[PDB]
Amino acid sequence: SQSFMRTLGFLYGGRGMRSFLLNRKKKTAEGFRKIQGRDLIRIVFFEGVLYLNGLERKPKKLPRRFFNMVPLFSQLLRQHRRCPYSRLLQKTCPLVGIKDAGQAELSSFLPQHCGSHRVYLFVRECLLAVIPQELWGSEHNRLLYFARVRFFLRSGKFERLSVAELMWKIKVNNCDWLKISKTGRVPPSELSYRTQILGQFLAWLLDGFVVGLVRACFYATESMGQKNAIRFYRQEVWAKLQDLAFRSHIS
Repeated sequence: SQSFMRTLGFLYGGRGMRSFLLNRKKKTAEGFRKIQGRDLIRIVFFEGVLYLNGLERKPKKLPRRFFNMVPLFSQLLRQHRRCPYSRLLQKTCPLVGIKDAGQAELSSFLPQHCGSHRVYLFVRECLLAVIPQELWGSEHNRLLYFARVRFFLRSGKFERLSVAELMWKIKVNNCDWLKISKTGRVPPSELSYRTQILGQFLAWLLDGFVVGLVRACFYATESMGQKNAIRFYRQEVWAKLQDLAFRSHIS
């Protein structure tokens, strides 16, 4: 009965990496399969997340522009599967006696939450370990984006995301992976289309990737503990708090 954690994780989060987007399987006619670079391109640029559930749109074959991105996104998925998420959580906002709890009280774990700056460091290390450098386009573009994530996580307004703010001063043409040609002048419609694709990716990267990690690895609550402040608990510590709260009140 381990199917529950995936389902409840998908709906409500706070159950760890198992229900994280990149760990999900694509549904075939007879069952399920691991996702490949081509599948990810579909999720990011074409059908969206529902591609995993069978949603199809034309073109079926990837255009040449997006076909050339396959190796890079395959690389991304490979780096994701090799990423030591537990280690990175343990070296940014580690657990304090959760598996060794023994007989600790509820108040012992209440102070054990992660500040938004710590949640940034974890998410920052994840971006460095998973996202291939050539996808950033430049060192300038990676640093601007990292600053955008920092502000986003600090603000605590996860629904007030702005693409215009995310893309501001990003150098679109630094990203070779958007292009089908380096020869000749770049017309407005091509630049506009390059901006459109990069928008999708950068926006996915915040909403899908970054927020995905936050949703899976943490649980935020609006207590506890005074009004008003948002506290992020590692989902393991949150699972401990729920358990001890509902054991004393349930004989």
